[PDB]
Amino acid sequence: DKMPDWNIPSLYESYKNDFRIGVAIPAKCLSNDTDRRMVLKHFNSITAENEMKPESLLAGQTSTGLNYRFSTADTFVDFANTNNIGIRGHTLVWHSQTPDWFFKDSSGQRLTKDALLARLKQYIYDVVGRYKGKVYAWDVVNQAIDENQSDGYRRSTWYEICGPEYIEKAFIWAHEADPNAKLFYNDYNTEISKKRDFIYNMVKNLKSKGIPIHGIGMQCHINVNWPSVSEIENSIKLFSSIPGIEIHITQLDMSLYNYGSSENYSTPPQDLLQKQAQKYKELFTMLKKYTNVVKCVTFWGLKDDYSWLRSFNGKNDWPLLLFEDYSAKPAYWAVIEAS
Ligand SMILES: O[C@@H]1[C@@H](O)[C@H](O[C@@H]2CO[C@@H](O[C@@H]3CO[C@@H](O[C@@H]4CO[C@@H](O[C@@H]5CO[C@@H](O[C@@H]6CO[C@@H](O[C@@H]7CO[C@@H](O)[C@H](O)[C@H]7O)[C@H](O)[C@H]6O)[C@H](O)[C@H]5O)[C@H](O)[C@H]4O)[C@H](O)[C@H]3O)[C@H](O)[C@H]2O)OC[C@H]1O
Ligand SMILES: O=S(=O)(O)CCN1CCN(CCS(=O)(=O)O)CC1
Repeated sequence: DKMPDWNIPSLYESYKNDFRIGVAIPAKCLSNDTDRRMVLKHFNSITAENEMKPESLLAGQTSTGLNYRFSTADTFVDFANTNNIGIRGHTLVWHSQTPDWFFKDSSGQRLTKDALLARLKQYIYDVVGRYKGKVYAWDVVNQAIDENQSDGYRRSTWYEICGPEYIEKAFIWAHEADPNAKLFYNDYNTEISKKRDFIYNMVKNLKSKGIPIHGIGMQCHINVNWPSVSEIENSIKLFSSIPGIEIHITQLDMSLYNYGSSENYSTPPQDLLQKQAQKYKELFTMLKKYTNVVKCVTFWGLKDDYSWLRSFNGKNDWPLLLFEDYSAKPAYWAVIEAS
């Protein structure tokens, strides 16, 4: 049965002078009394796990433009605002979780570059405009870099139609729609050096020519074995060298498995839970040295059975700070210790 402990130290309170501590949650958590109380106990930022992505906000199109469905997303923003916490908007532009009809006209034909850029402006103006003043940070563009490409750009439909200018224009238009939102470029695998370098140069070049980008989001979807905390620190050191860029750790989780491993556990091995705890302690000890630039650290889920990694890899995993029964893990105590 459920074993939440309402009296153990609050995560965000323990880091209140360092950075916000956030959590990604799906809509079901907003209507579950235990989930809601746990979110508000420990976190001073939330991200909608899926409900603010393009496929969630888009309802359809006609020959005059886009139709939207905002009711569920409104609940997330209202929940954050009424409870005096931040909400990170995730995410305006992404090759995933956007319907393919978004790249087509009302007769099924692929949009031209000019027509797609006009649609991008409409989408950003409508979505960012609706939530103007209420969303402190947006992931404006998610995962636009692919280090396997010689020029570093992911060959998504966005890129195939627009070339790389869709990225800078997304930031320009989001900043017009809400000039006080902090605008982030968000990505994973920042500890692959070639990818780090593409991300660094892209953001630095945008910034140096006056594009309104304010931050880099390091997703930090990691595991107990890789990458090292030192390599995460190397990413922070390089990205923080760009003037006017802050850093959010946006989607932190730590699988118990090596990547591509066929290990599959029914219950979490204690040795791996301890390795996880040690690494989370090391990670937060390092992040605390960089509070001049790291302003928010969000975990990609509330508790282990809610983790996207279970569906992603088709097996049980224990990547977060709370067990399935809401009780604290070794990792939780390690994060408190590091504070
Ligand atoms: O049915 C749907 C349902 O699908 C949907 O589900 C939601 C989907 O969105 C979820 O939210 C998103 C999750 O995170 C971001 O997107 C993903 C980020 O992760 C990408 O995958 C990453 C791939 O790289 C892995 O790292 C590897 C580690 O190993 C490295 O190699 C080392 C090298 O050194 C050696 O020594 C080591 O042995 C060796 O292992 C590799 O180089 C490196 O690649 C990462 O671990 C892994 O994370 C993934 O492709 C992205 O998609 C998004 O931003 C975020 O939105 C959401 O949570 C789900 O709920 O929900 C609705 C249903 O209707
Ligand atoms: O000790 S370690 O070697 O691990 C990292 C030391 N390093 C020195 C510079 N600061 C920022 C100074 S400031 O932004 O507050 O002025 C971040 C961390």
